[PDB]
Amino acid sequence: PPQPRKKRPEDFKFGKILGEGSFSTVVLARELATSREYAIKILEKRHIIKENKVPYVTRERDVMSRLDHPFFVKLYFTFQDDEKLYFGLSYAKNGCLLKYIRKIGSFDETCTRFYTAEIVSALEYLHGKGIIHRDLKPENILLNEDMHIQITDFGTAKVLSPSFVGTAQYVSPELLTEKSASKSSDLWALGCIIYQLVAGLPPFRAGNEYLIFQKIIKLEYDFPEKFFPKARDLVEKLLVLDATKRLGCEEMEGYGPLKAHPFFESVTWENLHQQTPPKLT
Ligand SMILES: *CCC(=O)NCCNc1cc(NCCS)ncn1
Repeated sequence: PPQPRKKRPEDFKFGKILGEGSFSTVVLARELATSREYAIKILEKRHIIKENKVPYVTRERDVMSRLDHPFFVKLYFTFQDDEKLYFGLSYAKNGCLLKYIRKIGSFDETCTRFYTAEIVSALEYLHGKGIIHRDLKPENILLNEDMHIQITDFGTAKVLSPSFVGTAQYVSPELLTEKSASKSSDLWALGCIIYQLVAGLPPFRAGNEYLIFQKIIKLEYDFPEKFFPKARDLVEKLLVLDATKRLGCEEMEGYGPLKAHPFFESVTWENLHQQTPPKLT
């Protein structure tokens, strides 16, 4: 099998900086021959080698190549010169989910339901292929032109075959105690997102990381008075201190029961990406 010609920087007309990470820079670029917009992640090798992020960059590449699903950002090509690596990723036109959370204050019942469903749909794929995100957050969940989700950031994800702490607010308690992450770590992260979509804020917030960590292990959060009752129950079955008792985990017998939850009564899981996402309040 012959892969398309190995690309090079000159093949593009670079545009605005979409995002700036710690080890990389993401710039919108247009391919010259095709006139296609790709978001090229640009990483400096010398800075990668010194910071020991060689595994992290490799893992990000390997995972995003393997994913073949609409709710996940596609890696179209990899190329490099002397000092830099270039990652040809898809361009999420609308931006962060967090962006749209802040913009509208909080999602209503239909909007939450729909976008919750898409994350579940995508998680079932990711965990089905034996990968654990470990850093799932509204910032990582991106939205394309038609306003569907496209989950990104897989450098820190864990691939299973038979050591890292994520963003403080969406961290599961078993990471802070046992140093061992599972599929259900993401399902904890899922519950926080469901809460955040309804409340407008994640469940655990404080002045610093330590106090946030403190509240998580103690399970210190509570619901507003208007919080959707069927969404509340789902969160309750997802934000559990014991990872084996979390709705959706292997001990809770896969994703079937999670999808079955009353909160997803009207949702047709058939073809969500072909469906039309609700407008945001
Ligand atoms: C929340 C911050 C933000 O807006 N980041 C830029 C996201 N836009 C974007 C991302 C990508 N790929 C993500 C690779 S890390 N492509 C196109 N636009």
